[PDB]
Amino acid sequence: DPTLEWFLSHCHIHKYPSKSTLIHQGEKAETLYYIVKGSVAVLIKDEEGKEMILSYLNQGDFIGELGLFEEGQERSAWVRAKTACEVAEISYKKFRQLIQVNPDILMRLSAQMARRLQVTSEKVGNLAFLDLTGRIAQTLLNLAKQPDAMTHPDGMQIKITRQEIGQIVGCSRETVGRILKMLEDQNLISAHGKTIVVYG
Amino acid sequence: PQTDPTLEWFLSHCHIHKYPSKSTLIHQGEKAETLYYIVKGSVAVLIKDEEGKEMILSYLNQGDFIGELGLFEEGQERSAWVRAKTACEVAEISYKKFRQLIQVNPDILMRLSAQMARRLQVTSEKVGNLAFLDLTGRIAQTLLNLAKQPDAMTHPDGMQIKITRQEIGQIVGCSRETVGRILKMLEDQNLISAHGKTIVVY
Ligand SMILES: Nc1ncnc2c1ncn2[C@@H]1O[C@@H]2COP(=O)(O)O[C@H]2[C@H]1O
Ligand SMILES: Nc1ncnc2c1ncn2[C@@H]1O[C@@H]2COP(=O)(O)O[C@H]2[C@H]1O
Ligand SMILES: Nc1ncnc2c1ncn2[C@@H]1O[C@@H]2COP(=O)(O)O[C@H]2[C@H]1O
Repeated sequence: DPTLEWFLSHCHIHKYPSKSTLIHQGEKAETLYYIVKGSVAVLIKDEEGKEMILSYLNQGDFIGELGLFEEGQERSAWVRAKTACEVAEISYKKFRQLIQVNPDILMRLSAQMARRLQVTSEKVGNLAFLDLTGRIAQTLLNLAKQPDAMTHPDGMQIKITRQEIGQIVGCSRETVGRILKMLEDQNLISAHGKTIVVYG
Repeated sequence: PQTDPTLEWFLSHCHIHKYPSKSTLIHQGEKAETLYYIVKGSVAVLIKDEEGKEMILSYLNQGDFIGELGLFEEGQERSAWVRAKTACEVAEISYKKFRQLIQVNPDILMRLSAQMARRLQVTSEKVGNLAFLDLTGRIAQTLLNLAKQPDAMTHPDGMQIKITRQEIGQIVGCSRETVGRILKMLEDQNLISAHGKTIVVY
């Protein structure tokens, strides 16, 4: 793909080990990012520093776009590396120059913003219409319907930690524990082992 | 003072239609094949649960593109209902013709994309409020947002606003009664005065 190679040729590309922070919320935004390899988590936090994952992003994804269209904006979220990453970066000023040469690069950025806005709106619906209990339930259902969920004699099976569920949903690992139990005891699931079994 | 030549050039390739107050301009699930633009008026963007309760995702106003999320990949559906809040003049262009404008002058894309940006900051802050803010703080914050805003008013004790307990409830996600309950107690902690659809934020 010649457009992405052209584009990458004006970026500078760096490695970020697993668990490092690429973008801090409140920081001034004057650069765009792009995932050559790996995956990051876009996350937000409350007062007690509890986190919610707005989105996993993966190779081929732009990051830090939101400040590109009016100056003086702050980073809106935390981006942390989920695996080891290679991350291309370019300034808003250079990027606006690439957009003039070949506006298709803006077209591919805007395609992702659109998708991201559909996906974030779906997540507002949930937080508005489901309570925490339901959101944990739904989350497990979703993991169990992913291509990588493996098969089980009595339903579907997935390996996730109370911790990833806590981040997906906005509560602690211990609160996840209490609620898995409540879920076990209404027979929605069976969480014997670090593996969970989901049903029907 | 708030139109310009790029817009007018854009607007002149559109069919510009007038919609009454309360008409829905876009239905969720519809094949997205057309871009809209609010030449005058304001709209609510809405989603629903299986039980037909409504959540207001956003208000949009004159200047604002609508119906843009299908633009970049074909075969998509509208992700939300968009409903006229006042009487509206709204422009429409097919995606295919709009892709063509973007080649003529990419600046049209930069204006749309700016707006998608601001939309995702706002929807992301909303995701934060619903996950982390309590109901009463969410209402407190909504009142503050309406009050800080033109369409708001002026008053001896602050700004004053017009909004029923139901639209409130649709913005924060709670019933009308609960809104009424929380408004009262917000009255008691000296934060507002509330006479029906009309509120004085201090
Ligand atoms: N709802 C979301 N989904 C995916 N990515 C997001 C979302 N909200 C913010 N981001 C990304 O995280 C970045 C944080 O820095 P910026 O706001 O500059 O740019 C932001 C977007 O790239
Ligand atoms: N979170 C949001 N904030 C503002 N506008 C939105 C949001 N989600 C959807 N929309 C608008 O609602 C429109 C519904 O149809 P589209 O998905 O074609 O285009 C959508 C966007 O313009
Ligand atoms: N838990 C909830 N989540 C989201 N929206 C709600 C909830 N309860 C009520 N609403 C919506 O917000 C509206 C506020 O006024 P009503 O109670 O008339 O109708 C309400 C619903 O349409």
